[PDB]
Amino acid sequence: YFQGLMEKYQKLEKVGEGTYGVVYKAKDSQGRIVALKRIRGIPSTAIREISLLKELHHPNIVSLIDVIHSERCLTLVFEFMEKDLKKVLDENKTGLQDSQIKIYLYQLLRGVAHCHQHRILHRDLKPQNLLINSDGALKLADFGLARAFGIPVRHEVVTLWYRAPDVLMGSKKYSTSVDIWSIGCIFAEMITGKPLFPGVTDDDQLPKIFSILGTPNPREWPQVQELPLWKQRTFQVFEKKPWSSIIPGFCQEGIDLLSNMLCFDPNKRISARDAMNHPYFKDLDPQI
Ligand SMILES: Nc1ncnc2c1ncn2[C@@H]1O[C@H](COP(=O)(O)OP(=O)(O)O)[C@@H](O)[C@H]1O
Ligand SMILES: [Mg+2]
Ligand SMILES: [Mg+2]
Repeated sequence: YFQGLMEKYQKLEKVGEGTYGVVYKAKDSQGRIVALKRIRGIPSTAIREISLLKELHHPNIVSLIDVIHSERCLTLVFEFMEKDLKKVLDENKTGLQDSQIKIYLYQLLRGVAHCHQHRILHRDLKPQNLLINSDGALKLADFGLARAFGIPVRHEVVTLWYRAPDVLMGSKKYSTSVDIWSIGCIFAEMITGKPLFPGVTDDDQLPKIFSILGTPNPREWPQVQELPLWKQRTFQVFEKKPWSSIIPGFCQEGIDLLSNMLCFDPNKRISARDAMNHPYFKDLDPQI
């Protein structure tokens, strides 16, 4: 049993795990099911997370309903979600059904557009941080690395598989573009069931991106040369693999949308809102 500011919660089964604690299923005194994310320098990270979550009230963003403070641990109380996208991809090793890719991508874009409109960047979008409930609603979660505009950035070993090439090259500037890259990586992962850029080491990351989309050309994107790592490193020059080989047989409008998400120049990359209005979503009800 745990006492919050809003209600009392009865601990049930462990429904997840994490770097600083365990996520459990839980029950309200009145019966309503919830999630308890237990958090063990670390209290500052949890405080940031709560403050950002309290600014983000949207159907496509995991709802924070309460906080339990204990000398030992900070417990976040969320609406319950049955699964996550990593778990969904594990059951579909060769990709998802086309209608589902379309549903999940639209909701992922809508949640991110809400973030961006509220001047917050997620910065850690990946299938395990994309929660899916018992009704198929996709919601953003884990705002642990989120960045509010104008607030300075303040370390855990995480995957660089969804990180934008300019960020991996040392860019530190605030850009909504960093999230759209991750969305592109996720979009491609939902098509094949496999990660688009799974570099073997943190060092292999940029050569892995470049091996698929080509090595960026400074005449096309002049600002590459201005980036820190581009100055202190030499990269093997690659030609872009055709989309016909990356995502074989996927619809033309989906390939066009993906290509606008995965372009190197952050100033040319499609925004979350413009991507929602792309011909690829023509048939989809926006009121989902
Ligand atoms: N609202 C929720 N409902 C159910 N399970 C959840 C919920 N939030 C998180 N989880 C589960 O536990 C993991 C929680 O870790 P997360 O929220 O991403 O924190 P972290 O990765 O920082 O430790 C998730 O990836 C998921 O498997
Ligand atoms: Mg996480
Ligand atoms: Mg965390």
